[PDB]
Amino acid sequence: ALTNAQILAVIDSWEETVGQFPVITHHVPLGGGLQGTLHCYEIPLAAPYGVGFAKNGPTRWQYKRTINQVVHRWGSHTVPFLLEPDNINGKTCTASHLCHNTRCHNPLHLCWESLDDNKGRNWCPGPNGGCVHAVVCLRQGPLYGPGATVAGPQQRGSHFVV
Amino acid sequence: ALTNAQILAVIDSWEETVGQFPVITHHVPLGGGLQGTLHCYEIPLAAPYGVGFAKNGPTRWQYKRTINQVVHRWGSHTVPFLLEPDNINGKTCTASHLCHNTRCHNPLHLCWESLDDNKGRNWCPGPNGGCVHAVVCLRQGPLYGPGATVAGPQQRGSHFVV
DNA sequence: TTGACTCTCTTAA
DNA sequence: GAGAGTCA
DNA sequence: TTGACTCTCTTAA
DNA sequence: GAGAGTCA
Ligand SMILES: [Mg+2]
Ligand SMILES: [Mg+2]
Ligand SMILES: [Zn+2]
Ligand SMILES: [Zn+2]
Ligand SMILES: [Zn+2]
Ligand SMILES: [Zn+2]
Repeated sequence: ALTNAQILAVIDSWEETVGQFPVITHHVPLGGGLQGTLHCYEIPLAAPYGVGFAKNGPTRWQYKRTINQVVHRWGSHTVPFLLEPDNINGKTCTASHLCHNTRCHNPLHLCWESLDDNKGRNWCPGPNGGCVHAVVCLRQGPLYGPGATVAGPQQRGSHFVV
Repeated sequence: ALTNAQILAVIDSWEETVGQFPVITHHVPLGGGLQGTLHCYEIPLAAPYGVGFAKNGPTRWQYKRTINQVVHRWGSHTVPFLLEPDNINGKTCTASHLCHNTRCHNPLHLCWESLDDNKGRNWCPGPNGGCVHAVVCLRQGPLYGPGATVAGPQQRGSHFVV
């Protein structure tokens, strides 16, 4: 099994490679009518992606390193968290983008949490709009807002009460 | 079926049958430290469920009627909305529980909206905690809260900025 | 050891 | 959150 | 015609 | 949001 030093070396090589990805400046809503700026380190759209990286799905990548003749592979956003617990409250931990930009691999834009917590950030009002996440959001979620509901609650007769 | 008259008849028979489901009172968080009361009309746990109803999954049911000698079948919660557009902005419309209680078939607890809008209600602060849904929530979402994030954003080196 | 592809799986609406 | 088939 | 089961599918994290 | 195989 890989030692602590070996895991730290994997994290360090990953950071060195991701740090050379193109850095894209994005202006984003923070909530409360505030606007802020995020700097995403974006994996390229097509090969080559960077040393150790390969695409396993339309917006899925993996990081691969060979250590003492054994091939090791991780989801490309999971590498910053290899020294952390991998479950909590009986739920698997997932890499969660605070910038909501799947191509971004900036570890300052990632956290490590259940899939439900991860999904819920899509609707958060944001750090200046009422975010209650203990690990605070960096921006208002892209799906926050009044929504586009087509039809609301209704009945034709009188069989129901709310 | 095809005619507006036939659709209204389907909706009316569905309402009559669901109106005889047991009414279960649920006390719920509204947000803002307030509590309210919902009256859910709950489909039985096992057969028989009611005229026209059958279970296709652990918490999935279908309503079926024979019109013009043809069988017509629909998701059990979609029947109130048979006269509404079945898509919005190119996204499929779904039956969405405002009470977050899948066995409930009270149409006063249902709306018709995209799957994204539907999902997002799980994290809403609620009608007394800041809900901005244009079709307002009936309760705070069951997943609202600080979350249980295991690890936040971090880097080992100095290659990244937020 | 490495790159660039291939495939299928999990969750909860 | 969905659609559709097999039996009786 | 109605009931009670069976199976797989969609979406976007 | 994930893991794993093939081939050169
Ligand atoms: Mg996410
Ligand atoms: Mg729902
Ligand atoms: Zn980013
Ligand atoms: Zn938040
Ligand atoms: Zn209900
Ligand atoms: Zn709401």
